[PDB]
Amino acid sequence: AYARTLDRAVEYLLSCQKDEGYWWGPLLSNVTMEAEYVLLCHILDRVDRDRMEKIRRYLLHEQREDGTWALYPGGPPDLDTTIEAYVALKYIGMSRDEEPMQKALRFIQSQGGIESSRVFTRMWLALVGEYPWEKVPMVPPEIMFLGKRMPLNIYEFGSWARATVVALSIVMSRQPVFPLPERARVPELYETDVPPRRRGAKGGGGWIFDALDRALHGYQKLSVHPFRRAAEIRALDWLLERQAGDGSWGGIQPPWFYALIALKILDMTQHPAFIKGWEGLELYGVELDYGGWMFQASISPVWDTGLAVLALRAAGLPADHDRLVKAGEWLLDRQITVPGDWAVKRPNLKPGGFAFQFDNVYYPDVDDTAVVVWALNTLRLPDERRRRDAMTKGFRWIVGMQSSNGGWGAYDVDNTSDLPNHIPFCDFGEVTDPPSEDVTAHVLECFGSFGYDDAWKVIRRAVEYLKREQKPDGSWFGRWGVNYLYGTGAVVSALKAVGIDTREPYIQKALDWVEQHQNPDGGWGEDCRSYEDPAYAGKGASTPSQTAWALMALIAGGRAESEAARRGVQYLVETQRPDGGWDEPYYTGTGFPGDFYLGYTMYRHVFPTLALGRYKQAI
Amino acid sequence: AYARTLDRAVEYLLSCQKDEGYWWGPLLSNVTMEAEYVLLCHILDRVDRDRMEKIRRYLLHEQREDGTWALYPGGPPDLDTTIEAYVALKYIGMSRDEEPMQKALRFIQSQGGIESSRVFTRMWLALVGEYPWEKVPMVPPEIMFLGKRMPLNIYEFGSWARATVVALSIVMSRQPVFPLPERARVPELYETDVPPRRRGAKGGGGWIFDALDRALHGYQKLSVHPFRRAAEIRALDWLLERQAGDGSWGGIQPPWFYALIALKILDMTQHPAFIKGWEGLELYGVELDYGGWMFQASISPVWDTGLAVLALRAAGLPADHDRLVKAGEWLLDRQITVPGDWAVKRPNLKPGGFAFQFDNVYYPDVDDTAVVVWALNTLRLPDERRRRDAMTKGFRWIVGMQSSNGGWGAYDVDNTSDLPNHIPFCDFGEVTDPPSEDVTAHVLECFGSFGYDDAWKVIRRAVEYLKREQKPDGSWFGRWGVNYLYGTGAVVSALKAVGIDTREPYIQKALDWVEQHQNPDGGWGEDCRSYEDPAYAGKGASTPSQTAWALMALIAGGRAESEAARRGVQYLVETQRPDGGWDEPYYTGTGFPGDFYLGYTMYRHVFPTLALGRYKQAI
Ligand SMILES: C=CCN(C)CCCCCCOc1ccc(-c2nsc3cc(Br)ccc23)cc1
Ligand SMILES: C=CCN(C)CCCCCCOc1ccc(-c2nsc3cc(Br)ccc23)cc1
Ligand SMILES: CCCCCCCCOCCOCCOCCOCCO
Ligand SMILES: CCCCCCCCOCCOCCOCCOCCO
Repeated sequence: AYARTLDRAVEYLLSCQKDEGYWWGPLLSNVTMEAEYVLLCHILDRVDRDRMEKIRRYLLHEQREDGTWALYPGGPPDLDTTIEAYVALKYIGMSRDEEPMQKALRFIQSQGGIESSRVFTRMWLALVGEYPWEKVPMVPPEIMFLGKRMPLNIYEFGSWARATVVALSIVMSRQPVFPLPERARVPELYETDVPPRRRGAKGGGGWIFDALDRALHGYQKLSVHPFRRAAEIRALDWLLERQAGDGSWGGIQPPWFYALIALKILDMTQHPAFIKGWEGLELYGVELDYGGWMFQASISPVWDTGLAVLALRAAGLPADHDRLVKAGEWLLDRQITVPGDWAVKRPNLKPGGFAFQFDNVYYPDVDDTAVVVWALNTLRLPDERRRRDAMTKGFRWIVGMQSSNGGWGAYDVDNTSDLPNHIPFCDFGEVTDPPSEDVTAHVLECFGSFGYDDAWKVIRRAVEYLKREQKPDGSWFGRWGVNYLYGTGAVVSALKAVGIDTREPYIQKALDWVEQHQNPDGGWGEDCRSYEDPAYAGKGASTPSQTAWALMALIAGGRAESEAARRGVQYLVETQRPDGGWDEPYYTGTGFPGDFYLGYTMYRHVFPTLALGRYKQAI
Repeated sequence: AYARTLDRAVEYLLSCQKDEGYWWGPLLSNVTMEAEYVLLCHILDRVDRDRMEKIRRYLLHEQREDGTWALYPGGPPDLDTTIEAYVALKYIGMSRDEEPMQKALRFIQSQGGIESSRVFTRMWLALVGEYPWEKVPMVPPEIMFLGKRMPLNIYEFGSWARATVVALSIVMSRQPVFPLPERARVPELYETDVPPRRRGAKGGGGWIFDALDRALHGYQKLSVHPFRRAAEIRALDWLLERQAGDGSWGGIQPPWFYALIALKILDMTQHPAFIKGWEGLELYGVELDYGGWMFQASISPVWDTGLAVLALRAAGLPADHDRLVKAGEWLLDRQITVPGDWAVKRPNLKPGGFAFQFDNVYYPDVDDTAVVVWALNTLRLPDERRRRDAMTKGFRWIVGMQSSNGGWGAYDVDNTSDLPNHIPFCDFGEVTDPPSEDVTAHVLECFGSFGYDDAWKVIRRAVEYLKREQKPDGSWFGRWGVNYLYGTGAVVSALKAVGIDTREPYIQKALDWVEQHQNPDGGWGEDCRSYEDPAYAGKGASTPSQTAWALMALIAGGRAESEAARRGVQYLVETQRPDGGWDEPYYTGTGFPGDFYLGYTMYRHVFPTLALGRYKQAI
């Protein structure tokens, strides 16, 4: 039955593979990337009229009937996203009258306008002079003086926020303004009666930071700030030391863009770092068929390659299939052998992890490292001592990265501080990188492949962690993927691999929860709204990936031969396209719960393949 | 008569011009560049068999009958240069038996072998493990802590030594060893009876530094050096901040090579600065027609372009000659607008100088700046406000750069400390950058073109400087060009331009000195030996450039219609080639008096043209 569905899915993956041997699907997010890119170009005085065009097309193409833009497809109109898109389009050259602008503008106003937007949106507008710099939370370069062990030192922030903070402190120190030509100034963002419904800091704001901010805005007013040049230079140097190979910073949009502006501020456009940083941008860009251009929030070659391999293997292809071997070889050249920012908490730990992007040595993450190492462990490569060696370094690093509670974060160890989550500036997404169920799960299944089990103390501490984190209804939160189906799917698949007994209560209680949210059409789905409203947990239009996930949990928990299980497999078999792939107009990936979602282009092909390979395995 | 000679020279220069509008002749030095490059490649594990070949041919081609290598052509065998060339060749794959090796080896031994070589030579050999690291003068990264105003702080060293010192402190801090394969180890450099005739520090070594060094080598022995990681990172950061546009450091061979090794030491080969640093090298390389490859100690596009323009103008071509305008345009895009290391002594001075290389913004030099600004002053470009403006910035910068004694240095102000010239490490060439007669002269003639004169206090302070620096026999030392003919030529040409009266005593006393050293064949010449033995002052085989220089002094001093003058003009008219150029198998450029000489490939064509244009001018 499904066999053909599977052989067709395989043939498709293999065709999607690149020459070098890796897989790489585009990462989808929202228009703030392109919108900011446009403003970035304006700031750097590097506007390509041709690019603007492809961008206007993209922006419009993404706008909805109501004239708004959301974070995920089929999501509520988002104010911030729409404001930035609005400003972007007006700059590119669109009359504030035209249908699109008008509809959007009304929505912006019906919300309290500019004043109801996140800090970043006001800060970007601040940069082009459409908003007072003094109404923007302040982050001083002096932050660079806080030692390793001090509240709010840059190492208490998550890897992603850290770099952004540093780059920003330089910018907010100079508070520069790059005026927009008159034709694009957007005062009409203030023209509203609705009261500003301002979003506060993540975990609530102590009157302390509130005061401290005001203090900092005052200190900014002075005519002489002692030791500030030093603080700046200490930040510029922090930046220069970490610039990634592709010229980015952390391989993510934010710090990259800010670091570039910061360098512009410091009159270093003639410097290598800037040139390389500016040039690197193109690699993240994407030409869309309908004539548009989009910029990726980040790139996922390694991650894609890793999963693709695991999929194709669990699906059939021999451990030495020349096509997989090509990938295995590629993955080895990716391993990172130098110290990163994690070393600040594990100085005696030898490097051996992998990153998400192509070249980003200072930020390997536990999630990738585990998937890659695990993937390798399922291949038969020529240089068997290199494969055997890589795995060990990777394995040991993961082990050494395990946090206190027994789980694993993504980039750092015990990056569980809470202080940063309260400062004014941080009102968007996560700011710290504490252990998560999904990452911890992947780590467990990775070890599991090697044979390790519940006897080893490391695994136990982890399992205890997952047990304590389980949700009342037996589900598990999905930190880096939408959502409860993603996490529950991971956890169960893992626990089954580390020896745990699937017949246990909590395991069963989870399995049940899965069967219970099966959509009528056979498959499962879970809308991104499940991060905001608990009523959506498990609910949503069925998607190939989310179906595959719930399907893995069922297969892992022994319920392979089940109604729900048979039903799910059917769904994937029917919904499959003639070429072998699958479609998925929804996002199933999570950047920050409730604030930023991603669309992993390969998920729709890889996971269904992996799940089918596991079904065919359980028979 | 000479007219055709001149018209021919013009046609030639115009043909040598590049499309972009600039002139750029290769800079010649000695084989330590290529020899070190080979060792550098070995260290970085990046050996291109094909390149090694082109280098072996080059090394061998440059070797002389006696089997040695000198600093300048027709110069005394140099021990250091030969040792390094010897080690280079043996590495590339040459038997220690072969004719060239044997002859060279014997010379090496008849000198006391390895032990009689400059610090660098022993340090390079130290790097590949053919010499104890503890016998090499030490330079600690801690040197990075000395504040702006403290004996031996990195800003008391000349721009060229500064960068080298910083890069090195990282290297000498780790004292790494990159073993040579056995087939190339060179113990035979010790096999000698002759006593080691060691060269001491430039200005003599106080027993203090001698002890201090011993101290440092001891402190090196310890198991814990507090604040050393910080010292290194302060050095590493200093380098990252200053890397040049082309990927070099200072646009000179030394710091560039060491900075690269330093980065490799810190495991930063995956970093942008390294990559760009490594790739940049090719631009300095040169394919030789006989199948060899040489590496330029530095590049001189700006310098060449500037003089070429001044030559072609003083020779005839209209100020708006489309071909010159192309150059003028190019020269404007070269002006540097950011702060460099000079700003540490002139923080309130606005940037507006030019560099020697293509892209090297942190190190504009006074010499180039003056020639360029002046060259521009003689042109009629389309954007007349840009030209008018640039000159202004440049003019002002030069002025603001003038040192205490009234003269100008090359890169810094009052970089006249003496302490650095005594430490053990510095036993090769200049270590500081004090004012010089030649630079000061060029500056004067620069202003002169603008109409300024002896009335303005600036000019006076300078002239007084020159007056006090004049030599007993009425000659002026040549700091950046071989030698007394170069300086005297500059000085007089200048003084004549700033209004001074040529009929004065010291002026005449100089002019005479010129006529008195005119070789029988009609032209003038001055061997590089004139830096070592005062007997050679003004003496040496006649060259087109050196003739043009003495010829300029004479034309400036009113002695245009003179026997010596007529005679000289004749020489240039005869020695001229059919194509229009001139040959010059000798070096007429100075890197460091007595230690490093350069061959400015364009001098032979440009100066003769300039001198002839000035003769035809005085009639
Ligand atoms: C399935 C999980 C596998 N892991 C291994 C993925 C690694 C992390 C996510 C990949 C990179 O994506 C990001 C893009 C942007 C950000 C960001 N930082 S700060 C920030 C601010 C705003 Br506003 C919007 C976005 C960001 C973070 C991750
Ligand atoms: C004609 C004068 C115009 N001026 C405007 C020229 C600017 C100075 C010379 C151009 C660059 O040439 C150099 C090459 C190498 C060095 C060097 N530094 S440290 C060093 C050590 C050793 Br050993 C050998 C060479 C060096 C310096 C200058
Ligand atoms: C200059 C010191 C070299 C020794 C490096 C060990 C330092 C321990 O790493 C601490 C973690 O900080 C992150 C570093 O990686 C970023 C680039 O810094 C490069 C030079 O060390
Ligand atoms: C980050 C401080 C920016 C203010 C610059 C003025 C500093 C004075 O210059 C001192 C001279 O040091 C050389 C600097 O130029 C090299 C690169 O540093 C870049 C950012 O300043």
